[PDB]
Amino acid sequence: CENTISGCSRADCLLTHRKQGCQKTCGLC
Repeated sequence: CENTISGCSRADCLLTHRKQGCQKTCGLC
């Protein structure tokens, strides 16, 4: 699994409307 978008940031893990795109940077998967 990986993020489906680029420009991911660890601050994007604080967003639940961007963690879907950046799940790898969120640590969801």
